[PDB]
Amino acid sequence: SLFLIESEPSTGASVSKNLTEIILIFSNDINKVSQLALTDLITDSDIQGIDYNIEGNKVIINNFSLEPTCNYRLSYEVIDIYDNHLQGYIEFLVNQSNYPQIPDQEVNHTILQAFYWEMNTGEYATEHPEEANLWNLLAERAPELAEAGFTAVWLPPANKGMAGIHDVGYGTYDLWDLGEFDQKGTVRTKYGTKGELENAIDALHNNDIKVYFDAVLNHRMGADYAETVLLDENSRDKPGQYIKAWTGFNFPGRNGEYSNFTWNGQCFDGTDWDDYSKESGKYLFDEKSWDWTYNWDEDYLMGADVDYENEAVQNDVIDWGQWIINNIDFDGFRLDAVKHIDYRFIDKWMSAVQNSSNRDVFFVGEAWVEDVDDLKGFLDTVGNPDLRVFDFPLRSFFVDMLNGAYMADLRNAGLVNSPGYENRAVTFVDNHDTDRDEGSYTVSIYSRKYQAYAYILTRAEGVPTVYWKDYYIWEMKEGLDKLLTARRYYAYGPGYEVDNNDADIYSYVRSGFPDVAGDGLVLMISDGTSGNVAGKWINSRQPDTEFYDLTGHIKEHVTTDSEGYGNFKVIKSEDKGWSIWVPVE
Ligand SMILES: C[C@H]1O[C@H](O[C@H]2[C@H](O)[C@@H](O)[C@@H](O[C@@H]3C(CO)=C[C@H](N[C@H]4[C@H](O)[C@@H](O)[C@@H](O[C@H]5[C@H](O)[C@@H](O)[C@@H](O[C@@H]6C(CO)=C[C@H](N[C@H]7[C@H](O)[C@@H](O)[C@@H](O[C@H]8[C@H](O)[C@@H](O)[C@@H](O[C@H]9[C@H](O)[C@@H](O)[C@H](O)O[C@@H]9CO)O[C@@H]8CO)O[C@@H]7C)[C@H](O)[C@H]6O)O[C@@H]5CO)O[C@@H]4C)[C@H](O)[C@H]3O)O[C@@H]2CO)[C@H](O)[C@@H](O)[C@@H]1O
Ligand SMILES: C[C@H]1O[C@H](O[C@H]2[C@H](O)[C@@H](O)[C@@H](O[C@H]3[C@H](O)[C@@H](O)[C@H](O)O[C@@H]3CO)O[C@@H]2CO)[C@H](O)[C@@H](O)[C@@H]1N[C@H]1C=C(CO)[C@@H](O)[C@H](O)[C@H]1O
Ligand SMILES: OC[C@H]1O[C@H](O)[C@H](O)[C@@H](O)[C@@H]1O
Ligand SMILES: OC[C@H]1O[C@H](O)[C@H](O)[C@@H](O)[C@@H]1O
Ligand SMILES: [Ca+2]
Ligand SMILES: [Ca+2]
Ligand SMILES: [Ca+2]
Ligand SMILES: [Ca+2]
Ligand code: NA
Repeated sequence: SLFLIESEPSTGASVSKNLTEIILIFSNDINKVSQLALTDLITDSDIQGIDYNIEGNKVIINNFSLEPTCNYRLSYEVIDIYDNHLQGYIEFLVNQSNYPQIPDQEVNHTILQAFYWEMNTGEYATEHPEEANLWNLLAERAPELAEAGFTAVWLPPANKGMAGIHDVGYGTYDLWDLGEFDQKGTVRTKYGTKGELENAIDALHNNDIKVYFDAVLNHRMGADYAETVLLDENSRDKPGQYIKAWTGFNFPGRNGEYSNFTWNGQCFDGTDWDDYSKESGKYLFDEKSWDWTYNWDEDYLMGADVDYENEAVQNDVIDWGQWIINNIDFDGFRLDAVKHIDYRFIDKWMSAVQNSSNRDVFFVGEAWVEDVDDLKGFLDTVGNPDLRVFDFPLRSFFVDMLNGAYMADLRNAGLVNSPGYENRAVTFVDNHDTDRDEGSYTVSIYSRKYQAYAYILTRAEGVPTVYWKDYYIWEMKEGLDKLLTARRYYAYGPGYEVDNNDADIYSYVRSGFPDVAGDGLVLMISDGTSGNVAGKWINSRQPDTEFYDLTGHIKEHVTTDSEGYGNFKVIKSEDKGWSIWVPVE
């Protein structure tokens, strides 16, 4: 049978105006190109003078000059060497060549989460062998990340873990070992050596990208030795019994470099394992008490739980934080498991790290709380103005969207829409805990993920985060790059809600800056599935302005009236139900 196998560009692509040829690859050798047209779809004009050449089953089309922002269709009728006839087309959109000029200081911030759970395991190791040396890879990719519009990267925990080269990083053994010391069976971490990390940091900084460390302060695992420890009469399990606890940490590979501190049972509140009875439990050590947490009795999670009421422990961990920023040159932190760490300590540590340098250190906590009011309460309780948090509440709306949501409610969803707290939201769609292959803790955003990204990337509040697995592994880069273009160049000025959202369509307006030519956008997203194009009458805040859809989805322009209104459009499908309208000029 005669069909098109592939094309370069693929249908629906955004391409540079510098593109010189279109390649069509057919299933059979081609005898004739009967008909061929490259049509500018906005003006409905066929481009004169295009040429083609046949090479076996390939047709190469060239001799054209593409116009930035224009939507094109290449239509063909071919005849193969068996006399089969095939009529078809591809469509593509040309990138803008002259973008709005946003002052460097006002450019939007966007984070890349630069890892996932299964990196360099199983089939991912075979298919993406470059990920066997993540720090080297990030150094190699820094220019492309910067070009894409990322301004910060969140690294996986970069210190040594209990599982050595296999640890994703959360099995914290030694904070002071960044892949420098022979500990846990390896000198490097999963990601590389300390020197490779420092090379990555310097390469990322060379491209004006900030670097955040994933700090895991709650627990320690992989103790060097076990101790006999009496449990408190207040212990939930085995009160008043001796257990054998893995609480001895002396870091013999490191041999005291950077910090002479060593850990024993007096540095921990408790543990979940007794090596005598070989029984799990929740064991509180004699004379210890669980630290103050937002929710009652949430200090214990796993491992040997750090006692942040111990002053020597506090001092070492504060020293470590200061080291990471001032000596290792990080720009901020993700605080893992933040709700399980003494809130007094979190506040004191943050302020001590912030106060140690003139650099404005970024902090985001992972407080897995899906109710907005509960998450506001958490923030209120830690009381540190610099603490941002991941917007798990907003992500709950994306989970709703999987089988259909009431889309107008995106006006009010999430911490990012909570008055007084919007600027402390770090918005996201998935991460290494919500999108993993096995042993995920929730369902992933397996449908309508683009819509979710479009929503967080165009918003005037919050700092959005892109997940490496989505961008590089699930191969959503091509679509995400369009959204990142929107954010980098267009998503500026105040944000406005609209008055005609409904069950299936949410729209949103960024007016642009009054002193920047050509910025601003109209977002339309939908959870509809009827497969039709739908419109909404929206006030763009840009009178008498022509807009185009930078996603390539709608092959029309919208020209607003003297009051700024136009009929902006979106396709009602899962796959293509987002559009971002931006000025043509
Ligand atoms: C031979 C050997 O001998 C010695 O070794 C000894 C060791 O030294 C000892 O330390 C000890 O070791 C013990 C061992 C040994 O195997 C195991 C065990 N530890 C396991 C652990 O049990 C296991 O699970 C796993 O842990 C990893 C985890 O699975 C991964 O996912 C990852 O995690 C991290 C992380 C931890 O750092 C935290 C982050 N995310 C958390 C989040 O922070 C947290 O709050 C929670 O979220 C829940 C919400 O809190 C909850 O509310 C709910 O959410 C609801 C929401 O609130 C509502 O609003 C809404 O409506 O509903 C929501 C529902 O979704 O649910 C969420 C989700 O659950 O969890 C999330 C995930 C971070 O992002 C995560 O990625 O990493 C973990 C660590 O790798 O593995 C470890 C190892 C014991 O604890 C440990 O003590 O004993 C051995 C001897 O056996 C000697 O030392 C050695 O030298 C010798 O070789
Ligand atoms: C392309 C696709 O990639 C990712 O999807 C992953 C899931 O994250 C992962 O859990 C697994 O999904 C299974 C899921 O766990 C299970 O609950 C369900 O019953 O079956 C799923 C199929 O195996 O694997 C898929 C990858 O195969 C992203 O999370 C998805 O969002 C992403 N979809 C994108 C891409 C397209 C294609 O253009 C859009 O049509 C789609 O709406 C968009 O969300
Ligand atoms: O304090 C360090 C030492 O104390 C102990 O008694 C431990 O059993 C031993 O393994 C450890 O090296
Ligand atoms: O706030 C968290 C609560 O959990 C634990 O029970 C603590 O011991 C208690 O002091 C703390 O306030
Ligand atoms: Ca704790
Ligand atoms: Ca304590
Ligand atoms: Ca709906
Ligand atoms: Ca403007
Ligand atoms: Na504790």
